[PDB]
Amino acid sequence: RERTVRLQYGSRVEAVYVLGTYLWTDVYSAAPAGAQTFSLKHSEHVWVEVVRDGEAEEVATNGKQRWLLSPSTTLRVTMSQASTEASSDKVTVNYYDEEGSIPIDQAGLFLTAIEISLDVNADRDGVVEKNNPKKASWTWGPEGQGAILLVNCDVYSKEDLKDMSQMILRTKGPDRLPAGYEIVLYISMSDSDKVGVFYVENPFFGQRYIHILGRRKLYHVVKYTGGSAELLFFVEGLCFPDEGFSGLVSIHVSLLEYMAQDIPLTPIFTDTVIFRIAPWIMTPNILPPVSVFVCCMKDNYLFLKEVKNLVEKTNCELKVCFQYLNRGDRWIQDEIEFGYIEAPHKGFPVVLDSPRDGNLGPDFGYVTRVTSLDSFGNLEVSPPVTVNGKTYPLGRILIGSSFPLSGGRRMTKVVRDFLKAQQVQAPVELYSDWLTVGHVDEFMSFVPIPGTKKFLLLMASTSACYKLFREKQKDGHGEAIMFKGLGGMSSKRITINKILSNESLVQENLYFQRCLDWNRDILKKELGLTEQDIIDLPALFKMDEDHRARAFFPNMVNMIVLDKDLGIPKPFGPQVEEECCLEMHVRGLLEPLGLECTFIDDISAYHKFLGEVHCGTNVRRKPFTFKWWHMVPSRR
Amino acid sequence: RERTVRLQYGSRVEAVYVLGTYLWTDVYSAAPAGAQTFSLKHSEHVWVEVVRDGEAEEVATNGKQRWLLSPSTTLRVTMSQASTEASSDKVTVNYYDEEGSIPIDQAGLFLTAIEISLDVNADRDGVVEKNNPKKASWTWGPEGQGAILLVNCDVYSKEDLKDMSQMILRTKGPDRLPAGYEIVLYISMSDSDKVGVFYVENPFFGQRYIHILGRRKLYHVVKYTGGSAELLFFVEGLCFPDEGFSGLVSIHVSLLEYMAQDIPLTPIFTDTVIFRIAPWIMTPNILPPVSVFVCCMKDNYLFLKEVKNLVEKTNCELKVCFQYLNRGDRWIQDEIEFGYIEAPHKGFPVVLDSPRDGNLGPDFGYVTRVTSLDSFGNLEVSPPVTVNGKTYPLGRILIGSSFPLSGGRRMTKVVRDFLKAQQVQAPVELYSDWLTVGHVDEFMSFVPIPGTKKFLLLMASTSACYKLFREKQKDGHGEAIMFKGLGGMSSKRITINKILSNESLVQENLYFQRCLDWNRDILKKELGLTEQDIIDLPALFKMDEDHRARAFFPNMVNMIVLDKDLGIPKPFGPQVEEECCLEMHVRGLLEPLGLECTFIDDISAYHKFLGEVHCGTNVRRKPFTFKWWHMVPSRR
Ligand SMILES: [Ca+2]
Ligand SMILES: [Ca+2]
Ligand SMILES: [Ca+2]
Ligand SMILES: [Ca+2]
Repeated sequence: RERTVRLQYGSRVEAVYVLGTYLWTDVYSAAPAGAQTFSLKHSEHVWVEVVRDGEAEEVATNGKQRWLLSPSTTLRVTMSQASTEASSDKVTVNYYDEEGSIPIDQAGLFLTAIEISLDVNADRDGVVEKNNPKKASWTWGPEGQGAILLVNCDVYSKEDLKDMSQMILRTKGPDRLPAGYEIVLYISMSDSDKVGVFYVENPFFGQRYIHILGRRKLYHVVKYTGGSAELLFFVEGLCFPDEGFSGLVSIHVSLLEYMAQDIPLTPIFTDTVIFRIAPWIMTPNILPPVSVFVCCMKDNYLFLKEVKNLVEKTNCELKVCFQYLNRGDRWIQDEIEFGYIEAPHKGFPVVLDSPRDGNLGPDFGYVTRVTSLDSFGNLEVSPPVTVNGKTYPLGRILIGSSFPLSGGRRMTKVVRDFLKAQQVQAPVELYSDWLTVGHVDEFMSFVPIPGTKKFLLLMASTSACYKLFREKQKDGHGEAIMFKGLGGMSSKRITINKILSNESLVQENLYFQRCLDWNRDILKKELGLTEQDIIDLPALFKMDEDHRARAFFPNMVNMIVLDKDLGIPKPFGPQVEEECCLEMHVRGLLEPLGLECTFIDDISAYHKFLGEVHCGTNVRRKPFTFKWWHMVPSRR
Repeated sequence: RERTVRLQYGSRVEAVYVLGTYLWTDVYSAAPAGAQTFSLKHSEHVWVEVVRDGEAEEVATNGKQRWLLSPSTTLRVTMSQASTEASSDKVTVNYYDEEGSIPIDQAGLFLTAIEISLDVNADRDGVVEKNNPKKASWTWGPEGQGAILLVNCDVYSKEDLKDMSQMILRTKGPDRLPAGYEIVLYISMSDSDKVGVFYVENPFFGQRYIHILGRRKLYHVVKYTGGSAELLFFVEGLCFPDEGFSGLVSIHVSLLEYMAQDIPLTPIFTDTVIFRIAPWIMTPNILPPVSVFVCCMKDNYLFLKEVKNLVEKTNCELKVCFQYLNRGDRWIQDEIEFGYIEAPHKGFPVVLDSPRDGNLGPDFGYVTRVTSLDSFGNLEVSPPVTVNGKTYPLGRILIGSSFPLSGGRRMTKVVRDFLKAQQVQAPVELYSDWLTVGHVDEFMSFVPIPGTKKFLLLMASTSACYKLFREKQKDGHGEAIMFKGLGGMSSKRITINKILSNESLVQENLYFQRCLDWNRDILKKELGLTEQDIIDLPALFKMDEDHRARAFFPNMVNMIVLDKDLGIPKPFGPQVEEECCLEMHVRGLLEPLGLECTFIDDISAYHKFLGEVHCGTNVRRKPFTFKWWHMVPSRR
């Protein structure tokens, strides 16, 4: 970077030189009128070139060489090392008229060289490298660079800042800046609600870290210490990317020169680092489970025993939560979503919370904020996929919606915008609005195929249920009763025959199968799936006044997936030879693939099933091995 | 694109098939309970494959082949041509039990194949190609594709739509859609203020074009005509890219299926085209001049004669405007900016207008909308440059501002955001706030170097002026008077001596030279310029109470550039040997390069110069040869 510094007519100019730049110096303006030629001397650590009309020649420390004074003949001044107290760094120019060889005047330039660099870990190894050339930009991908910031999801201490990103101002120079200079760190007003920066202002009084840049604070004067010095700063993001915010923020340091009272200080030198705030990322069912969170009323005993029995088959831990006055029966599933953030140095799980009425341990970050489509039961994410050559290494988020011209329900714009702005999960809208409750988790899920890197999409299917019931009826099982053991269902005496003879229910369910198939098609298209990747599980629905579906028997597709082990809601289907024909059919689909099924009874405690489930579960999983910053998202 | 269509248990399914998709067909659900195997027949133009566990085999129109009924054995159905009235396109499946070879039941699929494609010119040759595979995306660069929309900068006629982009819905099929289908064109609520679409609703009553999509209209049912048909639509952009709007809009067509009253129609098929609205682009001084616009009071005769004499040296035309009650003296320069838009089919010049108090021919588009930094005298644009390997083929926009921590003036956020959002001119902020008026055009300009592809940056320089005056004084010209012929200046008797002896003015101008040099450095950095690319023109300023500069004599850098011919404000400098020493110095810098200087007197009519200019000029230029859509802007 070339910088303009002029000799001043009949006077000495003193200037700070910042390493990494060089000066072009006009010597012609300072020349007395009538002067013909000039000569120059310079000190040991200043390099001087005479540049005439583009041709540059190096000049010795003390020569007698003379050049013609011309506007197009200038100096180029370079220094390779910072000044110390033993430096006298200078360039002196003498001027001659046509008569004598004795100088008629002279103009000097006295320099103080310092190194100033604002450093960040832009190469993403967790360590702050010296002056990364790319630190002022942010690029995606394996070869991409630029520094990463975590949102802080919780006078300050040193230990409390462990989760933040380091930024170090490295300097080198003599004992003091020359008179009239100061060093200032600053951010834009716009970024002031995106970021915060801490540092110890008075280190001789302690380690106390104070907040010097952020809301209401746009600049901070930093104190210069001579010799080689580093000032350590810690930087936090205040918010995730969103509709109006790309995720990118900038921090600047400038050397400012005092001009005079009432006049602004001049930015002699400025160094800039850029940060991207790490996006919130969701974990699909194929990722290794860590903890299983469940919520149920205190007395649903079968549910708790059977869930505990399931988790004990695995290496997961169980966390049991009970119901709250301000939260729904399903709140652990509907009001909470487990996701994570990651920076090169650190990452942690981060929970999104949307309490029904408003307001899990210290290891978590917590992000807290309308129709039923706003619930997190309506939010899923696929395993990693490749679609038409385009890879989605973190998978794609799935959100239930209604047809564009339908005038039906849709997730709120704020949440939709938030998910889109994370960019790395490239969300897809499905059609959930044919369901009374309206959640994609009522009709679909994903399971890994054990012993491989592959996965299956599981889809609810009414056609599968009707085919099975018609077979069993043909086999002479038409009188087989459902809901055995639910006393509140008994007076209904629902059998396979009674179900198959109900004409309006048949038509309702043909319609719901169209709804499911429309989703099947979008899923195959947007996830790059074929029919080989999909298994259909029998389901059945009843229609409400709005022509929307609610489960006739518990939806088995919404299941706890812990690797090979699947907790599947107990369907209470018709009993053939003292086994539920629905459980037996599902085992026959899944077990040959190495998946182990355990049916979990969440409804017996209520004596009947009206289409609503009173328990919920959510699984916290390990993050992807693939680093998000290695992705190359499409330009938005 | 694969689409799910199921045979229905004991009944015929009728469906529309859209060319470019194919169907996967479950035959197993429709099978009676107890059925073992199936066989199939199909018509001539339907292709059928039996796909079992992934293995697909083609099946003849009438064979006797049987396959085992399995959930994993399905059909794949394909058609290569649209149905006509002579078509009977069908697939019939028969079912057998274990006993007989006579079918126990059958389920059919009756198809009507149509072609539906929403076509745009996505390959950017001005003609609408059939179904461009990339029409649903928009990519920059030489190899980039996707369609371009012009902002409309002005019942409808056919001729009035000449400036819009064409979009054609191409269909092929039999005389009518089967019962319960309709075709609908639609846009999102969000895009509804970005776009508008016209078309003739009732062609049998005339050619009258009506507005069917846009503000308040999100969808339009289009009438289906049989045979090969095209419906022609015209599309206009309503606004330029801006802070919240990328410039991209989408238009959809869907085939919708009627389900039943009270239930939404199902989107059977959807085709999407994307448009980018063309950005507003500025023209730098190197582009060929077309018209020169000037404004002055009616009686400034010297100004008009000399400007006319200048333009007559060129092939440009002169347009003379006079002053208005609602506009400043300089309004043609300050309140108006000439730029252009371009699409493959058409482009036109587009003027930005910001009248001082609020509110050029039919060939122009007109875009109409605070401190002096908001004026267009504060807006410039560089010739094409390459900086550190990064090319800016349309140059870069330059905007004057104040230092970040200064608390000084800045152009309004709205205008700044607008310029940034055009993206193709990648704007740069300079420092203009040291000037009372605060316009970059007071201190800098660009000129081509005749006979080459190169250009120069011209910078005002106070150091150049002082050097020249000190020489002339040394030569014995110290008593040479300025402002000769301005009667209102006479009593001041300003000479070279009086100027050079004024100590505070010397210090003020050293300070202003620092301000100019700070700009020089940013310009060199952001435009990739060296000292070889820059010429310094003498200037001089006086300081006001705010420590800001106003011209002491007319700023020569703000000049009319028509190729080799430069209209330069007459400086009224000191007379040496009956020539202005400022005019002679400037000729000596410029003329050797082939630039022809004509000095234009805009101040004599006022009898004195206080730092304000009462005339203005603006030049309309030919657009760049380089097409904007060929650029590859940095991802924002
Ligand atoms: Ca590093
Ligand atoms: Ca969820
Ligand atoms: Ca074309
Ligand atoms: Ca302008």
